[PDB]
Amino acid sequence: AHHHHHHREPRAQRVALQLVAIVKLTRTALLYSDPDLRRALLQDLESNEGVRVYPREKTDKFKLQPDESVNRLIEHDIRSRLGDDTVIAQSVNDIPGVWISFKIDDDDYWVALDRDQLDTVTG
Amino acid sequence: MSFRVIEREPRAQRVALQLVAIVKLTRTALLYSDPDLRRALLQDLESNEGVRVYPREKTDKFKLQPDESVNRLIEHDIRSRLGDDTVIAQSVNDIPGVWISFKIDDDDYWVALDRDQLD
Repeated sequence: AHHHHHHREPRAQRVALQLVAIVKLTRTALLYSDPDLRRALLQDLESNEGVRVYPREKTDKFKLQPDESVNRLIEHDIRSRLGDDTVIAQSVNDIPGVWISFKIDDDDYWVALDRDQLDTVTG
Repeated sequence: MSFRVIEREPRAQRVALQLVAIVKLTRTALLYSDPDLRRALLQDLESNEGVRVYPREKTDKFKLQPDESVNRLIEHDIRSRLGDDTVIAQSVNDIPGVWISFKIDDDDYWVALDRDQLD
């Protein structure tokens, strides 16, 4: 069941940069937010970025992205910026989207993006 | 094949993506910031992002980026996305950096980012 010896990148940098920008936007704005503006922040991030934030638990089920060439690229550039431990998934606890894990100190979270597929760059 | 939308909006060059996103992160975190935690926010921006924030004043001096071909439309990507009055400078009050103005309501601000931070 193993294989044997036998005898695109620039776009994916833009896709990863845009997705990493959205995670850092979510994390930083949330972390330092006025509790009385937090509801407005979540609406702003959902309405403008299609972002929702979840706590991330050990018991979470997730499905990996389809294992295609572009995805492996995007995930590589995602990870070199946010960390190797970053989980990226097409689905968490049966809810589809582009999922990306992030941390605040020892707290785990998810951003879930309403996006179609991982290989997507908005104008 | 029906009801499939036609994409028409030019995408930004990589450097414009980075700079637009950094201003947006700075402006949005500040807009929603608890005054209790605001100093910690500024220090976090500096340490983790290389971002310094300043009030923008009428008494500021600033020099525009050099007038090359790449520069002028990267700037245009940036303005198209942040607002047409956005100032992009290589220098404010004789301090080098990538400087980008932004507003919250009737207040003007600068983001200053060290140039190497993009590389």
